[PDB]
Amino acid sequence: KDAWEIPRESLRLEVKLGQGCFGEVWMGTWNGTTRVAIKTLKPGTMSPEAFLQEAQVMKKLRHEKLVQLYAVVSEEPIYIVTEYMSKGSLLDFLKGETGKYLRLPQLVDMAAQIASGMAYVERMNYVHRDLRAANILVGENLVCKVADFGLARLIEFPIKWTAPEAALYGRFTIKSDVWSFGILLTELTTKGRVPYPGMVNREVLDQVERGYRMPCPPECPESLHDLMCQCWRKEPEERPTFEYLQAFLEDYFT
Ligand SMILES: CP(C)(=O)c1ccc(Nc2nc(C3CCCC3)nc3c2ncn3CCc2cccc(O)c2)cc1
Repeated sequence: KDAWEIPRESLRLEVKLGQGCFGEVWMGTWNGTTRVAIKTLKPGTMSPEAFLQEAQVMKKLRHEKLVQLYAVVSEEPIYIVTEYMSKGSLLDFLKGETGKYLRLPQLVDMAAQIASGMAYVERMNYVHRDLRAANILVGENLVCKVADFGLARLIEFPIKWTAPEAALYGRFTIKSDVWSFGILLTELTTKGRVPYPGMVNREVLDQVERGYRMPCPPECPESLHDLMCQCWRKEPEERPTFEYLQAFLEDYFT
């Protein structure tokens, strides 16, 4: 146990925002005053030690562009308490009505933020491994935080987002995340459309290995598509660093 623990009695779960195979996500209050989001462990899906691995990472990962860990209740049902993001996953937001009026600059701005969070994880020597629009949370003011560190591992699957070397040989490095990001970029620029349309798992992989890359989205500026191509380079070392991506994305409209 440790200093991140809080009494279960201090939390009032209220609305169920969504749910994953490994638990669920509820909106609630902490000590009556703080409105939070709690991720619970359904007694079946997996071992409590594992559900907690995610929180541990968050105990060490603290950045304004990463969802913030508030507290934990490691007594099963395990609760993981974090800040609350008013708009939910970026994916839904995009596929939603408010997302349809979003313009290039707003989109790039959001990309810039995600990149900022990732620039942190990068210099912190961790690898997220599950980077896609579904794992980004939109708070108030089109602010985006990065969630889901269930696969976050310090450098000692959703195939359509996973870099080939990682999907194939297990080489997960921050570079395979850069790959995932370029894919995320297509989601932003396509208003949440699915990567590699009409393609199945094995097919996607075979295509990418044969050098196939997604074409520049319509409505999407080549320069941005070029950026996506740097992310998708076959050579992990030829892929950009998040620090760069970030600087670049911020400077975009200039
Ligand atoms: C539908 P709507 C607009 O009323 C809505 C409004 C606000 C939100 N808000 C949120 N939705 C979802 C997820 C739960 C299901 C989808 C996103 N997750 C959220 C939300 N706020 C903070 N987290 C982080 C939860 C968390 C805890 C521990 C570890 C983690 O990795 C992540 C969600 C939906």
